Amino acid sequence: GSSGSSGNQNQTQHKQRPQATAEQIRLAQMISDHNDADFEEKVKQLIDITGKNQDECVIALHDCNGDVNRAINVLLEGNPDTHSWEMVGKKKGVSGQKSGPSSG
Repeated sequence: GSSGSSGNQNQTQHKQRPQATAEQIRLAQMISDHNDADFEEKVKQLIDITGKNQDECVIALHDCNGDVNRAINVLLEGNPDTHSWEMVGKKKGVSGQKSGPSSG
């Protein structure tokens, strides 16, 4: 019903921690716009090297700054479950999931 709406929890057993479910999709979707051959070639290198979700590779690479190596260092492992460090931690949204409530 479009009045109460009270589920339990929207989480898919695959990845832990937030910022790696919907955002990502949008992230890669947003990062896609701004891309270059250089970074691209690197991204591929990350996949070929590691082989992690491209999107993630694109994020990792970027997150790093644009270093396949640096990325790998992160991709391989990453932050040791850190509370807050690097990057701005803020939430945003226009409504909810990208696409859905449009018409019908």
